[PDB]
Amino acid sequence: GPLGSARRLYVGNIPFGITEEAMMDFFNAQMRLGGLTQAPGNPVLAVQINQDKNFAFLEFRSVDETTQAMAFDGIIFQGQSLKIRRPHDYQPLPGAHKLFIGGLPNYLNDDQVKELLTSFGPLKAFNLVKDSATGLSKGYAFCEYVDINVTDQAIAGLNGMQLGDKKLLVQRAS
Amino acid sequence: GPLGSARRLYVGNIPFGITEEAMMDFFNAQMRLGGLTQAPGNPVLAVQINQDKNFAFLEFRSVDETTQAMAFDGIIFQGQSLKIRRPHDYQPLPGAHKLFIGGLPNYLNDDQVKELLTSFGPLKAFNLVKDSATGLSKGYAFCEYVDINVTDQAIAGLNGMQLGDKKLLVQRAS
Repeated sequence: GPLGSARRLYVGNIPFGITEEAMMDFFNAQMRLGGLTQAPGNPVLAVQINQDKNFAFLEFRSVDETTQAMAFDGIIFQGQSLKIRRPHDYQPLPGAHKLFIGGLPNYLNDDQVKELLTSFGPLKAFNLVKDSATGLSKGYAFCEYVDINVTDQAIAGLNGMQLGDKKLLVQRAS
Repeated sequence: GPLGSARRLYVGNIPFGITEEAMMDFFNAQMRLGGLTQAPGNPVLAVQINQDKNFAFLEFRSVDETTQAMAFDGIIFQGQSLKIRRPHDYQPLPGAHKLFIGGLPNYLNDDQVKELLTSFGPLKAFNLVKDSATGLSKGYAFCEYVDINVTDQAIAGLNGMQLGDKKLLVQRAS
């Protein structure tokens, strides 16, 4: 989800011919050799490879273990020195591009509000706040966009928008 | 209640991804460092998290320690300011926070006097003391606020203040 990119690493300079399973076994082995796991089992859940551009992505079962694996930068695999880095969309500070949406008309439902937000692009997370004892909107919501670079384009567009009877507040929830 | 919800607090603005364990350790640690604990061992018994709406409820082992832990309202936890409140279900006992208002001009009626008090927030009780046979005010009133945290704000905003050629008195009724 949001934390998805806190559970992945980029791996460059991979050796010719190597398969996804062989990479998986190698990294699991190294994590156990160095005592870097936080529970029994295998930290790496999956591996995707681009053979043509000689790179792969690793996906881990946890955030703490993903961080630990960073210490393997420069490690040797079938003769070659691997390059380990964070994804370009890694969020050092999590939830920093989460938005608060305030001053919505109380009659508007989940999908209607979503439809206002998604004109700037797709969402990874969305919730509208309601009274559970009635089902009625309290008039605010929260969201995060798939592509965090769209965030500021959406604030510029929506903050202050006249929605019939009311004026929207749209800002980073912080 | 009247006696319900004595050992639970609402915690708003929790960081996403955080565990029930990590939140438990944090609050148990703070109670000790802050000197709020009243006995050996752990004041916090359990935590329940809604990951999607970023809030939790803590259950404490004792009534007084739940009360003490309200002083943490605003504390920073992994970059986020925590919002600590009583549950909506919690209500203090009848008249716990009754207020006396003296020095009102006696030509003023109930609604006129009530208007000054409801500027601070809504009332669950009010009575302007009147001479029964005639009907005209004695110049003092009693009231009680729905939100009991308003009580202290009313006092600070009205006590010792000028109203005509009279200075108001606003204090707890007992």
